[PDB]
Amino acid sequence: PEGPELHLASQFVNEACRALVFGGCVEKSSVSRNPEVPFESSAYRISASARGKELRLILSPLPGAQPQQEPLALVFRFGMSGSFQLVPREELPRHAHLRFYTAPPGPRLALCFVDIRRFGRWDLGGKWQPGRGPCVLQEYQQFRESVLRNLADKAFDRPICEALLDQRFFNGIGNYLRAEILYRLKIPPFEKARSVLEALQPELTLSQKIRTKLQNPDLLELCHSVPKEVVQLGGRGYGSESGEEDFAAFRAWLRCYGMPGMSSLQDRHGRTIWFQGDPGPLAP
Repeated sequence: PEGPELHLASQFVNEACRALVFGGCVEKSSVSRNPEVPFESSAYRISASARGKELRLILSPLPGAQPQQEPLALVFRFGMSGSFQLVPREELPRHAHLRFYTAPPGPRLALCFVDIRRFGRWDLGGKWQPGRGPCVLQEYQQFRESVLRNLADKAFDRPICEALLDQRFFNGIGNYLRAEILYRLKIPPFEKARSVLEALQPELTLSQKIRTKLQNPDLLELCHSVPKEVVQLGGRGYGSESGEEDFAAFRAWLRCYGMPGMSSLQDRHGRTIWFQGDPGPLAP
C-alpha cells in the first residue's frame, strides 16, 4: 500500500471507533505468525494515526476498567491485502487475523485486521519502523529538510525512480505515486537522483513564492501534494461500501501508471516503473 491508503485507513478507525467501547482480550488467529497481543481490559478505546506506510493503533483503557492495564500501541504494515474492517460479531471475515470486540453496551461488533495473503505485519509498541523518514503527508517540512540535508547520501546516486521508493527519505511513496509524480514534471525515471534535486540545495516572501513557485512546483512539493490529491479523492470511503465507486474515481485520477501508450521498465528491484518519453541515462 501507499501513503494515502494508510492515512485514509487511520481516519476510518478513529471515526468508526470514536464512541465505541471495546472489552476483553485482543484475539489473534492461530495461523498468524505475527505476535500475540498481551492485553485485557473491560473497557477501552481504540484510536489510530498514520505515518508513511505504517498505521499505529493505540488501545486506551477507560477509567475504572479492569483489570489494571496500561495503554498499548501496535504498529501495522498492511502488505498486499491487509485492511481494517468493522463488522457484526457474527460475521467475522474468514481471514481476520487480529480482532477487537466491542463491550456489552450496544450491538456486538468487531474491529478486524483482515489479510488473506498474510503479508501484513504488526509489532508490539508504538515505535515506527527504524530508519523510516518523516511522512510525506503529515510531516512535509521535516520530510523536505531531511532530503536536502542528506543529499550526499549514496541513496541519491541511484536513479530518481528508485530513490523515490527509499522509505528512509520518501516515507509513504510507493510504485503508483512515483509514476504519477515523475509524470507531472516529465522527469526521466532513470536520471540520477541527486541531479534532479541539486538545484533545491525566512528567505522568499509569500508574494515572491506566488510569483515564482506557485505555478512551478518542484519534485519535493509534489511528493506531498500528489498523494494529498488521493486523500481528498478518497474522502470517507475507506471501510464503507463505496469500494466500487472509489476505485472508479482512482482509476480516472491516474495519468501515467498502467496507462495506454505509457512506457514501462523494471528497476533493479524488479518493480515496474511507468513513464512517458525518455527513460533516462541510467536505464537498464
